[PDB]
Amino acid sequence: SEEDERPIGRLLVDACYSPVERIAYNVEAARVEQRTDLDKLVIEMETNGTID
DNA sequence: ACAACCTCCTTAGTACATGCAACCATTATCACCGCCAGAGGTAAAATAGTCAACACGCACGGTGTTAGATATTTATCCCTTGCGGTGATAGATT
Repeated sequence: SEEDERPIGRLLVDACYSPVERIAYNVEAARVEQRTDLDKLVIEMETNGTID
């Protein structure tokens, strides 16, 4: 699919299909107000709009 | 009249900062032994008592029966799963 007829002016790019700009990571205690020997994952993701 | 100066004299004033680990010995040296103190000993009687006797009298614990609880069994019920149909989201615009 890289050996098709591409005119002198048809520019070419990779599979750009997703606009996310950060994904982070932390770990601290859960909210679960009584079941409290247990942790939570945190990931602080960030984009450009298009999806929160 | 003293002044400091030439030389090697000796004296002696100091030697940066933070922290952790380890355990606490060596001496010899007559203390004599005489006296007597209150002061050690203990017999006999105060400050008072033991524990064995024969009584007294009670608590506790183990054997027995009873009680009822619990953990099992059974079976019911609901809350949940996963997929699906199609939801008004996300957010761009009005």
